[PDB]
Amino acid sequence: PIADPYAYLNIVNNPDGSITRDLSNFPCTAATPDPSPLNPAVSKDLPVNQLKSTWLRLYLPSSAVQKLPIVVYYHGGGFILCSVDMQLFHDFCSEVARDLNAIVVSPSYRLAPEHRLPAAYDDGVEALDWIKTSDDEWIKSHADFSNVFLMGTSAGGNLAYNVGLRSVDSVSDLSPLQIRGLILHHPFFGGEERSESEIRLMNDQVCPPIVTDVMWDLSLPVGVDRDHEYSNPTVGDGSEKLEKIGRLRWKVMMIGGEDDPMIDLQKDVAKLMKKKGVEVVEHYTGGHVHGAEIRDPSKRKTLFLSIKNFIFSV
Repeated sequence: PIADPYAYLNIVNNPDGSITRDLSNFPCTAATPDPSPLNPAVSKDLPVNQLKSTWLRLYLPSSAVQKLPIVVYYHGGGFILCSVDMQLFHDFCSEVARDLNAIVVSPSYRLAPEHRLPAAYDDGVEALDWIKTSDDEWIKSHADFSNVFLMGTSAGGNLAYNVGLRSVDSVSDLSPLQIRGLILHHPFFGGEERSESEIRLMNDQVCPPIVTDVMWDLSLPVGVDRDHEYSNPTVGDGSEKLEKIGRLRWKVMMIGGEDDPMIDLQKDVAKLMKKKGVEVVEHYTGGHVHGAEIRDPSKRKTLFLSIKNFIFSV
């Protein structure tokens, strides 16, 4: 059982409210714009916001270099760790582009505690503003603006959900982008009281509650606890934006693993969405730990096939 969450996360507390991250465990890799048989996608980097130092990586199936659906992908890491150019996420997004036959837009976002929530959400929203006005040749030649999906893994799935909530009152300004769906891949949600699955899976070795407590403590706004809507979408009666999501027919795909301590809350978020009139496609798998398909590439294909079916289903 994980005894020390900070050592598990490879972080140290710093006397100004920051943390020191040991990056050596997660190597980064560069974009590769020229097609290569070793690379499932071509990729390139573009800046978004100079003040925030935010940017994004574009991915295109090697074959593309007949417009493709736009999958905006937000990476995971508890809102406190990890980057777009981490090999782990770069390889995943490249295979997403190839196997969905999609253009994948993977935006960076600022990390907590240096930039607590809702900073990441603001950055996730700004990435859509960027797509809408981009003159980039890959966007202009290959991106189907009518078929936008907001995707994310773990914290990125929480991020994608909250970008969806923030876009619902903004749909006029999103044009010529049209959002069709949200794809929530093991989204990072937690509450104050332990859920049934957090108790049952208390000794998880991937993302146990002792570790997520730390991540929420570092990323939530100063002064709030885990029953805030940022971490727990079910508090009260959920957002008053879910019914609108349902009326606009944005579909939501909720992907969860049954050995993830987060699973009870993830399933209850899907229930709430359905009660609010959202069309929810649920994809739950026994024996899968948090981030299963990130850590095990041999699980990716059937996930990608289900996502492709979801995308075609709109």
